[PDB]
Amino acid sequence: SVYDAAAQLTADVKKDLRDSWKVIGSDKKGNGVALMTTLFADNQETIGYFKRLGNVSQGMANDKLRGHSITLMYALQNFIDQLDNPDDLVCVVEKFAVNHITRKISAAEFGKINGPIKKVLASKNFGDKYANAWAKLVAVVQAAL
Amino acid sequence: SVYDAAAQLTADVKKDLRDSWKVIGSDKKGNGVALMTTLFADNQETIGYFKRLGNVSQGMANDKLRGHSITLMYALQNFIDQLDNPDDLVCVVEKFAVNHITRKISAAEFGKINGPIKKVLASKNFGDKYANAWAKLVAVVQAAL
Ligand code: HEM
Ligand code: HEM
Repeated sequence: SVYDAAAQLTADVKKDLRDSWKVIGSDKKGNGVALMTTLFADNQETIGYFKRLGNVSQGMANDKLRGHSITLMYALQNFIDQLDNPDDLVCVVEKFAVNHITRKISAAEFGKINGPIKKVLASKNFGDKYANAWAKLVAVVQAAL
Repeated sequence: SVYDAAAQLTADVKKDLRDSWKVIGSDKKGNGVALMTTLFADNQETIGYFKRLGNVSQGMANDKLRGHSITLMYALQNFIDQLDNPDDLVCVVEKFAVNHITRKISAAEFGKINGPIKKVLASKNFGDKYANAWAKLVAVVQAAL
């Protein structure tokens, strides 16, 4: 249930999301590209979903991947801005869920982003506490898939 | 080229965009929904394209409509944040263009948003100079369609 998952975003979780986002969200291009390339490198079996982007091993040099990456960072921006209001967060979550459901992405496959998030956070000196906050957010999308 | 169109936006046009977005982009739910419902009122022929959103006449009450509208505002957020780097603006524009090409939305039909934008701007007392600036940004997307 997306509503019950949404309810798990307590005060403290909300705080850690915001605090960490101030750092990560400040370089959407660099951080968005790092997230995607870490996904591809650690979870080789997902690359086939992204045929439209072309040669993903090109990283920042691939225009489509750069376009994709920036845009994904605005989806995260979106979620962060909706934390005050659960009915609003849920509706945006459901919109992006649709984008993945049509590409045949399951909850389980969607959760493969947790690895890359924890890594990108760690590279910025945000630890397990923060990785765990982010898993709770990703879980809300999971509940929609 | 899109690059050409992007590259042409001047310091004055950029200033007008940023200034008006400071206001319009501060209420993404209210302003995005306003944009969409004005499109529907003025261009009833477009309603059919949005069948996934269900009964668009329900306004803010329609959760799918609200999610699409807030998300639309973040596409604009993205555009605005990329104005100083034509290379980055081009790659996000091309990403959004693909979303519309796939729904068979022509450059001319995309341009139907100018009306709703002019009205929303007007609502906050941004006049003709501001609507012309926004038509120039829209023209970047039309360059890709
Ligand atoms: C933090 C988690 C994620 C976010 C916020 C997110 C966000 C997005 C957004 C905004 C789009 C563009 C939607 C569209 O234009 O149709 C998208 C597309 C896509 N996503 Fe995700 N994504 C995430 C994780 C994942 C993961 C883990 C997978 C694969 C396991 C995945 C697979 C895809 C694919 C295949 C597409 C379409 C790419 C294309 O052909 O343009 N996403 N994602
Ligand atoms: C400022 C102008 C516009 C912006 C920034 C914008 C942005 C977006 C975004 C971000 C999406 C979601 C893409 C996806 O997830 O698949 C979308 C979808 C869509 N757009 Fe636009 N759009 C604009 C104008 C228009 C206009 C003028 C039309 C029609 C004449 C249109 C038709 C569509 C349709 C049919 C969809 C798919 C809706 C659905 O079934 O989910 N768009 N747009």
